Amino acid sequence: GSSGSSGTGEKPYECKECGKAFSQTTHLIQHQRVHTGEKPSGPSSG
Ligand SMILES: [Zn+2]
Repeated sequence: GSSGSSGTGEKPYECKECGKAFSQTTHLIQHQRVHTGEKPSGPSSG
């Protein structure tokens, strides 16, 4: 009941920031780039 952690189908690689599954570990790491490279109004730090 509510166990999850089951890769019945979806790839074991999914972005935990937006929600995107990729069929390549390298793809997931690359996508993150979009998350770590934006101009957030009022850039204080980061
Ligand atoms: Zn993402």
